[PDB]
Parts: sequence; structure tokens; C-alpha cells
Amino acid sequence: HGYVSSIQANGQTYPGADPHNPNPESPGWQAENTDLGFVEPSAFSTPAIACHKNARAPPAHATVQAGSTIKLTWNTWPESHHGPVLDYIAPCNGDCSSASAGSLNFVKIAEKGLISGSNPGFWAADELIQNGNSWEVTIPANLAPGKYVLRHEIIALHSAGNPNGAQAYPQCINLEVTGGGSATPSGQPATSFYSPNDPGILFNLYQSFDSYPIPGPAVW
Ligand SMILES: [Cu+2]
Repeated sequence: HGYVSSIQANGQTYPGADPHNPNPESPGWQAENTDLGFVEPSAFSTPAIACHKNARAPPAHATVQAGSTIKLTWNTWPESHHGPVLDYIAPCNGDCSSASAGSLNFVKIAEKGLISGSNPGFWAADELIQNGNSWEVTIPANLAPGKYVLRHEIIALHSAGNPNGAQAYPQCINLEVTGGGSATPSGQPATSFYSPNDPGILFNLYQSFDSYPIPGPAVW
């Protein structure tokens, strides 16, 4: 349990989207993750998996040049919640202030899963804790200018050995990308990412293994 509480682009720092205090200057999507909780695998076929429960587009955006870095800080992250950290992006039409999360066509732009070991092993989520509860996302240098939605996610696997036990923590952020990129992605809705029986979703931390198959589509 946790949420993205701060968003940095050089510098400019923005507050994250606290579900108990919707804030007009935050570029984080305004969701009903009031427990700072997760979306369960049975909901991976519903719009909740895009930007979290009942998420609504915010009226602010972070501005960032293609090729530069966004640094995201979580308010906290528990050591128990081992799992991958994944980043996706979708173009957004219009000013992105009325966009439906379920209609966004995302591509994956970065991922990290198991780093080393097993039972339970050391994971991207553990690195995120060691970094200071923070993660960096590089916006692809050839991404064309425009309005986009960044979807940053941890999938916690501490109960994922049981059916419906994985816990997905998506957090969406409105971006305006600037610069000299030329390419636009051809993505798919977030309901296409994951299934309850994917090997990286139904995954037992508490045994020996030497790899982890990261779920979702290929990095763009
Ligand atoms: Cu939790």
C-alpha cells in the first residue's frame, strides 16, 4: 500500500494525487484508491486497471522534454511487497482533462522484475525502496511532442501464489512532451495487459526459482 506522492521533472516538482485530498495542481489522476490499495486480478478486465479505481483526468500536467527523466516518489513502499515496476505511456487527445482512462492506448516503455535470488528474492520494488522510495522513467527520445498519460505501476507479489492474489498499483500522470521526437506509439487499452493466470501474475515468491516472466506487452 502506497501512492505516488511527488512528481519531479528537473527543477519542477508537483504534488501527487492523494485520494483523500484532490488537488488541482497535481498532474496525478484523481482515483478512488482511498486505502492506498490495489486493483485485483479479477478486475484486470475492467477499466480500473488503467489508472486505478474510477480514476478521473486531472486539470494539470507535468511538462517534460522527450529524452529527459521523470522521477516519481511513493509516500512509502513496504519491503513485503516484492514485485516488478513497470512504466507505460499513451497519447491523449484534446487537452487530456476529460480523457477516459479505459480508452487510452498504452505501450510499455520500461520494466524491471526480479533482480536476484529467490524465496522471496530481491526485486525492482526493493530497489525502489533502497533508492528512497523513488523511481525514474526516461521519456523515449524519439517520442513526438504532445499530450500523454504516463502509467507507473508496482505489482506486489506477496500473496500472488494464490489465485486472485496479485496486487496491481497503477498510478497515472498527465504529461506534455516537448522536443524533437518524431514517433507516435500504436498501443492497446490497459485491459489487454494482464490475465489472472499469467505466470508473472500467479507467481509464488516463497520457493526456489531463477527467473520471473514480467507480465504485459513488450517494451516499445
Ligand atoms: Cu499493500
